[PDB]
Amino acid sequence: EQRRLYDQAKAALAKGNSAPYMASRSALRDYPLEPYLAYDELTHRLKSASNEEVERFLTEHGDLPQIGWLKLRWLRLLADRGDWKTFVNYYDPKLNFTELDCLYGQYQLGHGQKAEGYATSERLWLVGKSQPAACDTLFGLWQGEGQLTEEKVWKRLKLAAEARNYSLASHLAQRLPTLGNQGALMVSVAQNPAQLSQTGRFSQRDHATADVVGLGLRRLARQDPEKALSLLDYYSSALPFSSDEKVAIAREIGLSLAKRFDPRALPLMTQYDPGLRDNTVTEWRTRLLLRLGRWDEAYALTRKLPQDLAATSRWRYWQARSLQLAQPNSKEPIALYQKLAGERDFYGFLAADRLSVPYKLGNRPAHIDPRVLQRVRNAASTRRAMEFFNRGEVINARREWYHAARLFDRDELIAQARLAYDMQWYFPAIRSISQAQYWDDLDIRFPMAHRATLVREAKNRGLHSSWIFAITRQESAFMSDARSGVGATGLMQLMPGTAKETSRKFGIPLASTQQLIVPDVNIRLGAAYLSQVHSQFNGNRVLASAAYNAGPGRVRQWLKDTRHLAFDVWIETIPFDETRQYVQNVLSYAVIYGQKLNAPQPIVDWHERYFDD
Repeated sequence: EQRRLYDQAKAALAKGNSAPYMASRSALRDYPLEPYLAYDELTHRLKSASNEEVERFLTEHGDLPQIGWLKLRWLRLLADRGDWKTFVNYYDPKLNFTELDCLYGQYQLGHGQKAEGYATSERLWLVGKSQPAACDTLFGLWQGEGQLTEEKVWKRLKLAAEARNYSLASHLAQRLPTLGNQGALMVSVAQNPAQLSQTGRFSQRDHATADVVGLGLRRLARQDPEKALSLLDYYSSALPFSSDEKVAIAREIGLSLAKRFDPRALPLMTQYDPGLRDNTVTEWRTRLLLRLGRWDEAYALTRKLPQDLAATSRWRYWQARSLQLAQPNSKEPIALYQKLAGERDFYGFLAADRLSVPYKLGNRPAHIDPRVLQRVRNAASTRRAMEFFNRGEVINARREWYHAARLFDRDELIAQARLAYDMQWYFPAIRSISQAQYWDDLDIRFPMAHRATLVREAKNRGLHSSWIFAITRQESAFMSDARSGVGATGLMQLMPGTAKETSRKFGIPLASTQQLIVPDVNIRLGAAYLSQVHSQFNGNRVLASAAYNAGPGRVRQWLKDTRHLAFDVWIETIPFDETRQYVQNVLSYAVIYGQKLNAPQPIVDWHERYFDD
């Protein structure tokens, strides 16, 4: 039976008419999408629904992706009625609705859990953004019981200033009994911290003034770490900074100096994190030593790393490589690299390249227990996602797929990856197999859709065709209708102004921005634009890949005053975490695509291994 009661009842339900749905509830208790109509109908009359019916729906349909919205709305009703016993039976902190957390704090305050309710209030209060209305009620109760001290107003003011929510911060500032002056000063300094140059004005030796100054120096460090360091050197002896804020200031200044390759970062970072507690500071301390060519010290630092950093392929690679640079004639780096060859990521490729041994390129589909595959194809979320897919409701299908994945175990995730791959759903498949950390399936991890156009346009534009597959794999994971939050569209994630300029530059026809989700139009414009970035950086894929992600200007900035800089040092010392991983991904993917294209691609080409300013 091709039951079509569902689209009828959907039409009537949307909107107004619930009669067909109720008439079909038995005739559709097996159709997988039926809980969606039930969900809409219950939500519409939720203010009238019995506890019994709602509880029953949440009992039997707790797997719907949207069930949290139903709980939010119902729990809100339950609280508004004083149905506190039912509220706490169903309140879930893991829903991550601040509104429910605040209602729960109210429950604690009125039901003999004052100590816990105070702790809930303070945790929700110590937040730099405006909170929902129910939190205002909680804070009111908390303030009414004498807990909202000026110091707690001050703390939140600081958080609001840090988050650049100045309307909140200024409202908190107007609520300070004795500190209203310093509070206004905090807001002014947060908006323009360069005023800390007026050292004569920030001289009063109290903790409030030290808080104002510390916030300003942390802010100032983002864009002018050199000025921030000079001012720290003045203020350190003039203001009673706590030991904690001094470490925070120093670490933020040190990190920002190190990302500009300023060796003044090293003494500061060494003094304020001698025990290597801050992994970000440890890595940038090591990166900076590498940028400065201080191999001995970089090597000695890799020997002292905490376990979680020492275990990564990154610092296993740099331990071997800094040793080899510190001692070019030592045999000891060989064994170090050999531990790493065998790893299937960027640093494993680098280790193999340093040993001049072939790469590890095994394409091994996981063997799946037929019972686990059946389990996964039998799950209600999967069936719902299947039916959504066949009907074309692609966003609903994906949401089912992704929500279901949040509870699957490793074997199930692998089975889901196979099912999505066989539907030509490359990104869902890539997403699942990546969650499962099963890297040996190179068919799923590296789709070949639109191969003929990819190879042709690469050839037309003079590009290694593995590179364009790699860029596509990173940008969209081969979902040709992908669209980013800022408007980047299609296989190669083109901005519409970028696409129109490329179109005019090459004489490639582009009817509208909308055509950018047509794969061949995307690839033609994307290949052309990619070739422009490529020749702008002298055909160097490392630089051009970085520029694709961060822009040409940022890349030229990252090249200032370099000379014979090795490619692996340059990549490692890219200031943006995102761009560093982007580049390492694209280069690694191009190696894989080189094998699949029978056009071998080393991790970097001869002409890419060094480059200057």
